[PDB]
Formats: sequence, C-alpha cells, structure tokens
Amino acid sequence: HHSGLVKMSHPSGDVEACMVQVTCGSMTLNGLWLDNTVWCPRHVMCPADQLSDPNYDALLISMTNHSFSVQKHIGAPANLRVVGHAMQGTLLKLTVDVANPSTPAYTFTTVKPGAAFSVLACYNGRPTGTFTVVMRPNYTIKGSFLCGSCGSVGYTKEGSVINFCYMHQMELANGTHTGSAFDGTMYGAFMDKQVHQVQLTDKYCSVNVVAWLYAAILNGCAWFVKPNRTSVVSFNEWALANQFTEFVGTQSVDMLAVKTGVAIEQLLYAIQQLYTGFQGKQILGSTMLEDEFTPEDVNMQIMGVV
Amino acid sequence: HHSGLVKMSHPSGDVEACMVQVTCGSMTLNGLWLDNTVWCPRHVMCPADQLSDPNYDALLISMTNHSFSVQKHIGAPANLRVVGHAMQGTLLKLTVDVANPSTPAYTFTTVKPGAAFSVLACYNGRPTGTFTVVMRPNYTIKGSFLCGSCGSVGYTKEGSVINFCYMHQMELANGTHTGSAFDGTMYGAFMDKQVHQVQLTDKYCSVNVVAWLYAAILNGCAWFVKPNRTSVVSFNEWALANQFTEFVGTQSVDMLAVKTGVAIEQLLYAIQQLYTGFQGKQILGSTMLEDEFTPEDVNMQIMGVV
Repeated sequence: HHSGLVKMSHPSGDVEACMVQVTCGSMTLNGLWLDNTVWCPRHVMCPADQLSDPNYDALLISMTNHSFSVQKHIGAPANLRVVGHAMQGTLLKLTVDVANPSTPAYTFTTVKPGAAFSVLACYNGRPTGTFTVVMRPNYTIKGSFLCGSCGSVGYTKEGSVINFCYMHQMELANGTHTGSAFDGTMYGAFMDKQVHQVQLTDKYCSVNVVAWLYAAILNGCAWFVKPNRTSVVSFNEWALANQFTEFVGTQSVDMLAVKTGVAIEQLLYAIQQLYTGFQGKQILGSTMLEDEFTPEDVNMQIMGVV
Repeated sequence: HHSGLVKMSHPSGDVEACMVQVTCGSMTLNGLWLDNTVWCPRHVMCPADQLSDPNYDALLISMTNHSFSVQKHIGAPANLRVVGHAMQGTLLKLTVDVANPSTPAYTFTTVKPGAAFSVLACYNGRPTGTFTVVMRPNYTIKGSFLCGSCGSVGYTKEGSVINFCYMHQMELANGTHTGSAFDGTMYGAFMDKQVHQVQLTDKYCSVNVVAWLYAAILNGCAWFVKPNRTSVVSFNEWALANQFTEFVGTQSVDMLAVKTGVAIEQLLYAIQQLYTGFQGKQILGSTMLEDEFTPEDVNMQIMGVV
C-alpha cells in the first residue's frame, strides 16, 4: 500500500561547504564559493527602490571590488576578499583571493523539464533546508523560498561530481519559483526584474507519469493495465491537445518495461484513459496522475538500480 | 496556486560525517559514530539463515571485539578498532578506539506520532539520500529503504543540536518502515525478528490536517471555512469513530490561527465535513485531506517563523 517512493534529495554536505553570504551595501543574499570564484544573483547590486526596472549595466559600472563583502559563516568561518567582479547574464562572478579548500568535483549543467534536482535553501549564507523538485515544463519549480533565499543552489550528482544547475532568483504570482543556470541565463523566458511577468502554461510530464505507473506495477497495483496500446507518435499528437508534454523514451524507462513486462505503449493508453478520471479507483493512494517522480527515482528507490 | 510547501529535510552534512559501515561476519549495515561509540542494529550479528528467530543474547556472548569491522568511508577514510561491545535493546553500542572528530552537539530523543524528522539513507556506510517523514500513529514511517539501509538514521535539529530519534531496522508487509530509538526500543510494538507482525491501524493526524488547512487559508484557499465550529472535545469523540487521531493544540497551531484569523474549532468542523467528501472541489491541488505537513512546517516554510 505504501509505494516506497519519497522525495529524495542528495546529501547536501559537499554543497553546504560552498555556501557564503554576499552583501553589497544594504542588500544581502547567498553565494556559491568554488575555487577562486563566488557566484550570486546580480540583483544584490540593486537598491530596494529599483528592483522593478533595474539597469544592471550601470549598477555594475558603479561597483568596485570593495563594494562586495563575502563571508563564510559555517564550518571554519572566513572573510573573503574580492579582487575582481564581473557579470554574466543574471549572475555576478566575484573573484576572491582564496580558493575554497572544500571545492568539490563539479560541473555546470542546465536541467530540462521533468528532470529532478536537489536544492539547498540558504539564508544569510547559512543552509537551512534541503528539498528536491522537478523542473516544470514552463521553467518554474514548485519550491519553498522566502525573502533572503536568493542565491540558494540546485544541483544533481553523478558519482562524486556535483552538477550545479540552478541559482534561485524569484517567486512568481502563482507561488512557483525560478532562477538562473550557471551560464547566467534565466530558465524559460523570465527576467530578473520585480514585475508581473507572463507565465507559460504548465503541463503534465508524460515520461514521469509513465514512471509512476511503472512504480505502481512494481508494487502490484496494475488495474489500469490492459492489452490496448497507444503508439508514441499517436500519444504525442494527443498530448499536444491535452496539456501533456510529448513523450520521449529513455533507457531508464526501458528498464522499467523489461522489469515489469508492461510495454510503454500500454501505459500511454492507460494515461489517456486515466486523464478522463479514475472512476472511483486509486493508484498508489492518489486519485490523480502523479508526475513528480522520474524514471530514475523509480529505478533507484524501488529496484536499487543506477 | 502552489502552496509554497515542500518536503523539507535538514541539511545533512553534520550527520553524514557520523556515518560508518559496520560488518559482522557476512552481515553489513550502517552505524552512527559519536565520540568513541558506534551505534548499529544488533541484527548485524545474526546470520541470514537465522534472522527469523535470533538468540541475540547468545550471539552477543559469542562475539568478541574482533567480530566487528567498522570503517569510515567518506571524507578522511578510517578503519576503527572496536575496544568494547554492549547491547541495549535492539541496538549494539560498540566502543571504538578513535573519537569522531566531527561529533556534533547532539541528544537522543523519541519522536511522536505526527512529528516530522529527517532521514539520511545510507548503504555500506555511504550516505545516498535524504528525505523527511512524519511518524505515523501506528509507529511506522512511509520511507524509502532497501536491503543494506539498516542503521540509517533519523533526526531533528534545534539550533546546532542534532536530536537523533530513529535508526532504521525493517520494512513491513504494507511497504512501510520502522526502527529503534537510541534507547534501544523499537517504535511501537515491533520486534527486530524477520517474521510477519501485526501492524496497527494507521490514522489521519488531525493536528497536521489542521496545519494544512491553515496553509491553504494562507494561500487564499478558504472556501471550506464557515462560522460553524466543533469544540476539541466534540471533535475528539468524532475522531475516535472516524480513524483520526485526537487533536491536541499547541502554541504552533495557535500561531496559525492568529495569523489567519480562523479558529481551530472552525477547521475541526471543516475536517468533519471534508472527510465525507470534497464534493469535487480541491484544496491546494488535492482532493483528499493531507496530514504529512506539520504546524511547524507551515510556520517555518510559509511564514518564516521558528
């Protein structure tokens, strides 16, 4: 009756040792300290009166290296001297005179819709919480962020290597959240300006609904499975009309098909039927489709496979 | 629209630094290394072919210090020599020759039904994931644990002090999980033997349902609020007949009533009506009552209280 699924985050210790507090004048938020670089949102430069339409190019011109104060509060505290400052998209790149001795092996990557990542929520340079989210098809995340959380970071892990993919920037009118990749772009079409912004429509993540149906099968809950099949191409035409992402299979889904003996196309048919309603029945304690678990969540948490 | 609530764990770094691998003969699992003590489940002493009815007192007598192999794998790796061994309830207390130099400030506490705690899932002494659960009224948790996860720990955090409350032991018939407190007791009526055990009925955690309804009110979703009230005494008679825990208000629930302007008794009334059905309506994206968020979650995540 319990699926064995939970919202699983990576252990956060490696990333904790990289978090700092960045202060520019009256403004403060979190930064990420890797090697001789500290990354943080560029609106730390912006007066509170100016956040709706800031001119970051002129703000940056007005700054000097001493404009920025960087502190490590956790572990062995440290004051970091800024010796260089640059802007890349919506992020600042501050050069500091000391390399982070706890720099992990890392990369910078962008995450795609439907993919899961771990977030270390920080306030005043101090990690306070960790959670995992799926990047939504409209480039928001359903997170938990308050004033002072900007510069909190999201990441995946491949082995010992941390792949940083997100730095938090803002909350939208519907309560969801968005931020930057570490190439400095904002996810989606968002702007780092405090103004109401058009938000694109969310969608069910089809590949993740398939993963959850396979999780149900692995738990012996298979009432929705029938011989009927919908091809991928036919389902993808259907998805465009019914607020679903288009389905693109992966070896992670294929492993679920093989372990369960249920074809992807059987679950694509099931989804089409279940989207019209569960008819009084339940799947893993839910009466609506679940898209917040990935094929990899299911392989790892239930079958122990990576 | 999105509530701003997520399953939020503590940052796990402090606890990661206390995890070790414990091997006894052919059995391996995880342990918790604090000062010169390593805690682990006592069934590490038990051969696989005897897990269904072990004689732990005789196993313990047969053991020597050299029967146990303890390794720290993460960070500065170490092989820890055992210099004393004892059993307390369902746990072993192994004395080792090195004190953990990363021992945090800590206590041992027991967690109560409805209360949330963070789990660090470990395999072979290596932390692999973190997630949060609430202790169910039947002293199980809806976790994500596989073979080799025993000895994984749960904890709360007050300031800098880690309060260890849970050490993982077993998975039950319905896919849920249970374990020990660090006084050696199993939560609930469970025994650390590989045999089917009666599981008590689960219940809705009334106080957490109240917190969730307040979260909904904080987000503009309050169609279920009426002037009508049910007193705590009347609600608690009803709860015993409808699979709910009895409601016991706390200062943290009182904070939510003040912040929302909605009395506890109004939401007790609502719960009774909602439990008969949402009449095809939704609360924070849900068509059923949610009891996996605590009054403290709502205060901290939505209001930023502590």
